[PDB]
Amino acid sequence: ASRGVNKVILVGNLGQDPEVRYMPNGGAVANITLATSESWRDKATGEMKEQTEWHRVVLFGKLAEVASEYLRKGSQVYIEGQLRTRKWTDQSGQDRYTTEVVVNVGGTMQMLGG
Amino acid sequence: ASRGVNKVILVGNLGQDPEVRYMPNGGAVANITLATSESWRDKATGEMKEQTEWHRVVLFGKLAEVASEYLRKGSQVYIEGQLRTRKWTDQSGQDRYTTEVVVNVGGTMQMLGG
Amino acid sequence: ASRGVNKVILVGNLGQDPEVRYMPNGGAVANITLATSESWRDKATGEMKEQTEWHRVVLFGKLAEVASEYLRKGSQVYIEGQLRTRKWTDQSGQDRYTTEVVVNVGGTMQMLGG
Amino acid sequence: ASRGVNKVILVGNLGQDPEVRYMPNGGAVANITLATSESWRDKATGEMKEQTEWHRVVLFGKLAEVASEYLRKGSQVYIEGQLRTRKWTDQSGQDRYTTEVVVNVGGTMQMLGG
Repeated sequence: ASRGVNKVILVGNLGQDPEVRYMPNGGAVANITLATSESWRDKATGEMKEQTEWHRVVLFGKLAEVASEYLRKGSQVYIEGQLRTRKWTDQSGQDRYTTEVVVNVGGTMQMLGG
Repeated sequence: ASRGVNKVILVGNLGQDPEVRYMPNGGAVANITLATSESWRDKATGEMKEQTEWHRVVLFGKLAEVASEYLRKGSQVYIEGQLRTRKWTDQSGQDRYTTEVVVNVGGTMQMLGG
Repeated sequence: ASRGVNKVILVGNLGQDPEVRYMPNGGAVANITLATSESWRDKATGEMKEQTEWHRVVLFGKLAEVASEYLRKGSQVYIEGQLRTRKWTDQSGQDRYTTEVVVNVGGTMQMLGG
Repeated sequence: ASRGVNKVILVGNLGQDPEVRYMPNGGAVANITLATSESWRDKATGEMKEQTEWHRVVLFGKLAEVASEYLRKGSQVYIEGQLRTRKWTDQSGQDRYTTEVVVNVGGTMQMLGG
């Protein structure tokens, strides 16, 4: 009615080991970078094309901890979270924006290995 | 699986009328802005709290045409798209990145309500 | 690989007034029925075909209480839940299965009008 | 908006081999069964409880042909479809309903892991 719905679903692999950070000012946070791709074989070129998107995902608390422990580069994972654009001034005085996929509360992540 | 899943689902209100453009031998394109919110009936100083996110949605083809003809500020809509981050040069000629929800052949847009 | 993912996302209208019930536990349950539709076009159906699915949705606790008080025949509503097939024996005393969209602690229900 | 949204996202493992069947009139249709589970060590005792849901997933055309060749018992897949409840009278004159996850034109299936 005014709240609305803000839902991201991803399945993809980590392009790097997770970077995890503890804080007795909150507890864990983990940043992960996920790739999702799209493959082609275009008529012009003759040979294969491809286009990969990198997604910045931030996990918190128990999930961040889980991430530090199990998730490594190349790992396949499922994520339900939400979009968050945050503002920051960089060192040369410029206002900048980073939109991230944040998994909290009623988001999820799951590992599609074994 | 290299490929993966890249899906965004939004339900929210347009913050402005749709901003519509044709193109080279143009197909239609339309940039819209969707608000989604999260209350927080907190302590604070006496009352609740609020954070809204604005999402940058881009529509192509018939949907772009449709949005221009029948969508206005405050319309409630459901959107299914995918995340895309594009790079672009700014007024000073440094890099700037924008992540947006692109609604494509695969996506959907529906007007909600009563 | 166990657990997996079990997610239903619905937007539609109540076919009926919500039926609310309290279980001996103490806590509410609401059974609602939600209509979604898809429209057609065809050839020796120069007419338009419409198929509507009725989904059986069950809500527990506070979300059931909310439903009773606020939701009505016609209300449009957004639901995240999971699929449950329950088994039940009928008057002749034989086995029958019903698959329902259960909205739990994992899921959500949101009123899309006011 | 009558119409609305009817979406199922599943990630799970095939409980058995794909049952595929061709039509000399409308190509392949494949039936697969997918498990999703939920574990909790709870409560009275301290012992491990499981509950698994089985989903009847129907694939059409090219996804069905793909399923035939590559999908086996235990394969892990991601599915995006819609719910369908169909009616049928069984042989002892009684009305029955089966609810199924249908993967159409707007859905997808992706094979996961490795």
